[PDB]
Amino acid sequence: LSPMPQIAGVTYYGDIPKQPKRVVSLASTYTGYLKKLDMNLVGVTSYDKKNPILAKTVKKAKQVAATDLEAITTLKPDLIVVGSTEENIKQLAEIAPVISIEYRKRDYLQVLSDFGRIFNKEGKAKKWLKDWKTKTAAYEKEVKAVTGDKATFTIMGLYEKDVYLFGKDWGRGGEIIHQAFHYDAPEKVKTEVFKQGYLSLSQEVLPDYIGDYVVIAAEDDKTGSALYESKLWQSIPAVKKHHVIKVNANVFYFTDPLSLEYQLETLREAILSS
Ligand SMILES: O=C1CCC(=O)N(O)C/C=C/CCNC(=O)CCC(=O)N(O)CCCCCNC(=O)CCC(=O)N(O)CCCCCN1
Ligand SMILES: [Cl-]
Ligand SMILES: [Fe+3]
Repeated sequence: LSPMPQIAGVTYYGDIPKQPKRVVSLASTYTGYLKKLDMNLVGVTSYDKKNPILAKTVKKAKQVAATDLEAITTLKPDLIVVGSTEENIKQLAEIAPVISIEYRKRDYLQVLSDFGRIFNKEGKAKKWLKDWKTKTAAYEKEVKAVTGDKATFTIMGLYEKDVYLFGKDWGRGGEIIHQAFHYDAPEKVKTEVFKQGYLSLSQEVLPDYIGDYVVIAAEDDKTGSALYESKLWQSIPAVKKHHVIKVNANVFYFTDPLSLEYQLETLREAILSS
């Protein structure tokens, strides 16, 4: 049995195995963390399958939704990992031990060391975290030599017809930009976005929320066309200066180590080349 330590936002259902052999991940947030710790994933989510970086590592996993109870049963999990807003966690715990995680109670780094403790893989957690810290510290110096230490970044996302701003800890590059590289956001983003983590926003007020640089996640090229062509958008200084960094949401949605490795390199390159 896993020691099952008390962790903010972690709820255990049933007896978590010390060394799980057959894991179903129903929360894309965590899939890549489990992969980093070399857990055997036999089920993953549709978002995991559409993540081109993570998808390479879980080709053998079946795509399942939380509601696919018969499919999850057939996979014979000894562990299921879910997000706490899932509506059927009671049904899932009847199939196998479940770890339920409430988002953001622990930070993107702490989540790894937490799993390290649950699964007795502190060694792999520690190793990755040490190297992440070193690498991020070095890359921070490189990007800030180009942007200046006080350059502001805004994280944004396009989803269907809606526009969002994100904070330090809701994916879309925020973890890297705001935590790993310690970039400030514009005052209005700190004030209206950081607490909630995300904010749905009219395109008309975007100029007020963008300073030196903006990172934009979208699932494809076409989604933002109208925005980018618009007078208002092209009036934005950061836009006028080609300080816009367009990234692939299919990977940038994520906060896991595997996804972040790609995001780090991508953002380093985009900033250095600005
Ligand atoms: O967990 C993360 C980063 C934070 C995040 O987005 N989460 O959903 C974490 C769990 C949040 C608690 C549940 N809240 C909701 O499900 C409300 C909708 C939601 O997912 N949000 O992220 C809120 C703002 C975004 C709404 C637009 N939808 C998307 O961007 C789809 C990707 C989207 O937002 N997803 O959550 C699906 C893919 C996520 C890949 C892993 N990334
Ligand atoms: Cl990208
Ligand atoms: Fe989300």
